[PDB]
Amino acid sequence: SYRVVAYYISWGAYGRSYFPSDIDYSKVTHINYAFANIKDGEVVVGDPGVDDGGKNNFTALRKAKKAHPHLRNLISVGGWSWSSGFSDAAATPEARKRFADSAVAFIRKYGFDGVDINWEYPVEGGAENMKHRPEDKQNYTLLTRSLREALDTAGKADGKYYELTTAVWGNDKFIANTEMDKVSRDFDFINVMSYDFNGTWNKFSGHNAPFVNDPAYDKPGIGKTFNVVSAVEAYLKAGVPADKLVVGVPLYGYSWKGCAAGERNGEYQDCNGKGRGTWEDGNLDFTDIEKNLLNKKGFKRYWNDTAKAAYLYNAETGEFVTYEDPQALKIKLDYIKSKGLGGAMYWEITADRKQTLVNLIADELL
Ligand SMILES: CC(=O)N[C@@H]1[C@@H](O)[C@H](O[C@@H]2O[C@H](CO)[C@@H](O)[C@H](O)[C@H]2NC(C)=O)[C@@H](CO)O[C@H]1O
Repeated sequence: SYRVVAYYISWGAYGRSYFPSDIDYSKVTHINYAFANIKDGEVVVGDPGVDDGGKNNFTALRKAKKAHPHLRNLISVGGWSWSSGFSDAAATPEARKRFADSAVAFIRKYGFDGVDINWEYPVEGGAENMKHRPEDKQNYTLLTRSLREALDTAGKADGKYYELTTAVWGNDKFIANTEMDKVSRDFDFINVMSYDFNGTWNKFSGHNAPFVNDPAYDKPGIGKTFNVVSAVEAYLKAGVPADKLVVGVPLYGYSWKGCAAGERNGEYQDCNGKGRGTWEDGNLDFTDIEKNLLNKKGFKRYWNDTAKAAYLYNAETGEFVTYEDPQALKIKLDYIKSKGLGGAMYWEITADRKQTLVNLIADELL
């Protein structure tokens, strides 16, 4: 009934040493492979060393399909760092044909069941390398159309339905910059990234995915709609049908160091930059939190009963971790069911080796 949409990261097959063979396929409905890049207006292999060569993640995904006929694997075109190719691809029917045809070619060659458009983001926002024009607002609708048509035609040729999905911003600027009411008709479902609301881009600490607005959080330029319920509600009002709205969830945490304690054990306080991380500073796998920090080694867990968010604080180093606690994830899973939504999505599956969050979502939606 409900979808469970796991992002798998290609670079999992390096240091992390977590491959598609390590996935518990019984615990999901979709795998979105992060990522395919864009080169010359064409969807291309992101990493020949682990995608279609070397560790051969694509082979391993096809082996998984055979074992689990019900499974659907999708290729996620773009991501934070590889979105700069979208503006061009979208802006002419010629370039849109070129793109959509390349995307059909990609999924037939590597045995994928469809495409996830991860464009970050139309009109404005994204990485230092990212490209925009204002016509992205309409062009996003146009590109979606070409893809829908090419996937539908190629689907009919191959005796196969090819899904089309997208990942959309938690910031409602995304909605003012697209036609979600138009483009919602062409997507099988929509992956709402209802996380990255607060991070080390801020000098002060906050929650990565608070459930509702905390008015006690008033640090400069953070919107009262930077929460999970505001974003879902903004996407229902913008025209995303409930049953197509998939709720994003993070399996990583963010950390700062040197956060003043104030009267909130570190919450919404000025800090001294990035805290400890797993694979890089200030970004923690839930596995790392669970095993090494969760009420351990000077880190204590606090609960905000306005936001419905947990955080750790180390009073000694003034380190503050925002992470997805089971207590908050359960409130989000009840919300999904009560609002009639499309299911849960999460970034990303290698970050929870014990499957503590992964099992709670599977057990609640499947
Ligand atoms: C509320 C808001 O708009 N926050 C912005 C963040 O979304 C953004 O972080 C980026 O979020 C993306 C999902 O929307 C991720 O794909 C991406 O990895 C992430 N970027 C980083 C560096 O982690 C940040 C970027 O600075 O800006 C916020 O204002």
